Amino acid sequence: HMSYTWTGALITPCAAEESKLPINALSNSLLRHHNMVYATTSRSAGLRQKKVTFDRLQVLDDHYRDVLKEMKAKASTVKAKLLSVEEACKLTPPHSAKSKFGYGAKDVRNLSSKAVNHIHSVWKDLLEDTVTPIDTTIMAKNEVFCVQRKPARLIVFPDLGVRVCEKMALYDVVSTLPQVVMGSSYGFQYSPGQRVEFLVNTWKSKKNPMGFSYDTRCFDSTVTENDIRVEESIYQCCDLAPEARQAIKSLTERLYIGGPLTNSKGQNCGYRRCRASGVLTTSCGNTLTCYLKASAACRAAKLQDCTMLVNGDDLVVICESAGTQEDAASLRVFTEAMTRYSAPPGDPPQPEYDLELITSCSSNVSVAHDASGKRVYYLTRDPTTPLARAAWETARHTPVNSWLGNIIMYAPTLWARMILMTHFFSILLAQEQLEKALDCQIYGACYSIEPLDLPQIIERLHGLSAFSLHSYSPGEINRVASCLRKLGVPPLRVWRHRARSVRARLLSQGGRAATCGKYLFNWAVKTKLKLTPIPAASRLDLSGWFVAGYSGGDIYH
Ligand SMILES: COc1c(/C=C/c2ccc(NS(C)(=O)=O)cc2)cc(-c2ccn[nH]c2=O)cc1C(C)(C)C
Repeated sequence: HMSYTWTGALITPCAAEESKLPINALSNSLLRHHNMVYATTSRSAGLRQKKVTFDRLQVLDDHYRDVLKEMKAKASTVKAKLLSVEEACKLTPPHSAKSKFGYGAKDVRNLSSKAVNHIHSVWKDLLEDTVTPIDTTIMAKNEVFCVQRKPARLIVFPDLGVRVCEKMALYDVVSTLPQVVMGSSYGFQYSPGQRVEFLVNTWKSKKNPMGFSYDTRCFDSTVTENDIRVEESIYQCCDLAPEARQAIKSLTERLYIGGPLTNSKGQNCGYRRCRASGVLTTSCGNTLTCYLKASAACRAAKLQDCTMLVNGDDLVVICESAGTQEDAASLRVFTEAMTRYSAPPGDPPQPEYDLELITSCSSNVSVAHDASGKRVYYLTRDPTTPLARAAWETARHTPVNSWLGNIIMYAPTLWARMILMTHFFSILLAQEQLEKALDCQIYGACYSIEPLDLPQIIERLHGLSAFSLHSYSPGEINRVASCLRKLGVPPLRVWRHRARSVRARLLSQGGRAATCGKYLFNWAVKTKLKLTPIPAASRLDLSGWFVAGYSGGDIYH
């Protein structure tokens, strides 16, 4: 029951890859320890192949089937619709990988006759054949990190015509089913502010709270044929059109269960028998499976009043403590049950008794004060990876601007406000690119955002307090300051000095640029302005934001 079989053919790149941090005239103003930053390339794909390849054994008990029966009962209340070809076409990212059949993502988006005719033939083939394995491309992802080197992660995706078909059959399912099945435990329905609120309320709801995060080692490869057929049985509980039931059965049998792996040069690399990382159902499938195995493992471990918070393969559990030593034994039983379900741990879970010490989705809860001095909980993270990625993005244009996603999602943080905002607004001002729409990702979905709209977006997600937070925790300040020395980033005092200049430069431009100066950099001046709601913020169409997760799902809004 191997996750993969391999032929020995290499996982090949599509273009020239860089691993060393590119340097330009702006690099040193952000980060001096250049050797600390690197990008993963296809060159390390061979090491990843070794890591993701293993036998999976599954032992399914009554706790597993009990939880699954409960999930199916909630899934049976979902009604889902088929998207038209045109609706699914418009969800395609403009720079999505081109089809092998003579058309690209722009042809799909423009509803070109050639693209639409091929998509209709792919749809007809899904309905008429529910057996033939569908071809997939295997590629090494190019992602940036700080040292202490990770081998490249792999992406496995079917052809563009198939991806549009996945959307038609399952977009509405993967968008609506997880919240119905898991209720408040589904993490992707929350903005960062709502996530904090859920975590704090859950922690407060326990007499003696204990919490842990569970890290499954190589989650996609732990996903078995059983798991994928179980996911399909959940999707089939929905009230669906008969053509959608047939397409979902066909996509499960031909694509989701497994299939051949083809490199960028057209060679057969091998065969997958686990979760594909680049399909529409990756996020929803991972969330349902992680929640199912974890809920059953919570029952097997006799964990008391377990509240789960699940986002794909990321899991946080908050429960009632039975004292430190019993909690430690309980987590070892939880881990044993997860292992039997084919979800073994990477790092062993650690019980926590301070909400701020739990790391989930690479983040933790922290506290600052608003302008009235009131304590305000917000989400932050170690800024090492956002800063290494910001350094790369300082010298190279990339398809996804992590700096923009990080300013949006981490706007209340000390590090996103003082460093990311200051640095990228300085660069954009100098290039007169404040109005240029840039691509970023939020919960795996692609968005095209104009940096000039950042004050309005931040206000809608985090509220006006994101522009007034101060008196950050000693722990948070020290982690940020430690990260800056480690990477050779100028200290916060330099950033405050630079921000006064950036703020003045933005105010000089007037209009939307002045609003950026006013709201984003009010922290930098001694004579603070009283910030009031932005009228443009109410007009923002933030629908489609914080509904579901779409990592690897080829979704654009
Ligand atoms: C839910 O946690 C997040 C997440 C979580 C993302 C996430 C988590 C798990 C997975 N797993 S999978 C492959 O199986 O779908 C996939 C994506 C992402 C961001 C984020 C940061 C910057 N730019 N874009 C973003 O989406 C911020 C937060 C916080 C702030 C709410 C903690």
